[PDB]
Amino acid sequence: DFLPLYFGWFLTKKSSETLRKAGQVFLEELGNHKAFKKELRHFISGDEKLELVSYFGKRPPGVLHCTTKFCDYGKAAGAEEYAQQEVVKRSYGKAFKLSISALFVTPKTAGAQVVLTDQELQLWPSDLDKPSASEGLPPGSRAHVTLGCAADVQPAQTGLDLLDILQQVKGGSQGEAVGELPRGKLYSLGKGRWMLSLTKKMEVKAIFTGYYG
Ligand SMILES: Nc1ncnc2c1ncn2[C@@H]1O[C@H](COP(=O)(O)O)[C@@H](O)[C@H]1OP(=O)(O)O
Repeated sequence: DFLPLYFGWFLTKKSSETLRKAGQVFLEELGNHKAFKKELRHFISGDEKLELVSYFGKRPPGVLHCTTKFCDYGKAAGAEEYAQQEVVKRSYGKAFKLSISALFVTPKTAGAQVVLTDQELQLWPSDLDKPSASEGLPPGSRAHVTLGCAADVQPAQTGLDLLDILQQVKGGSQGEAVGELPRGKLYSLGKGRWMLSLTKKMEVKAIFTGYYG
């Protein structure tokens, strides 16, 4: 039995649509915000204003998801080990609620930050080789829903972008709200990194299962 392309929490139609809409609204608001317009030179090398919805042109089609373990049908290291865990097998097909704490944007990716519960964290892989960007941060910090990518950006970048943002927030808690959007306060972590910290945690319903391409 070969494995999925990856395991993860696949948002329901309703949840996906709601989160997708919130993301689109955020990109729109952020692109119209003066704090962002002034900092456009740290975001692109090209010279007006930038519609971020077109900037993040590569978007997931259909239902949004929060990936746990990328398996590539068993070719990814640790894939077999992850899939054979009892909690994975037991949780397969089960419904969960994911807590979205923030939306974020970088020159590469737009996404939503997922804060996993302890129960859900048991489904988070503990692999042998880690990205060093996760050092000193709690397990599962990388948890995210990808909303969009710049044209030449590759997958798994959104997870990396998020960790880079979070290891800015831990060291400095960096920003007083440069703006106050209606869903929360807006942070500018420099270098084209933006974060909307939601006053209000968004809850999305999802199913833990495997995607097979
Ligand atoms: N090396 C990888 N490591 C972790 N996740 C990956 C990797 N490659 C692809 N993915 C993740 O699997 C999902 C589908 O990827 P793909 O479209 O290439 O098949 C995406 O959520 C992507 O994460 P991400 O959302 O951060 O890009």
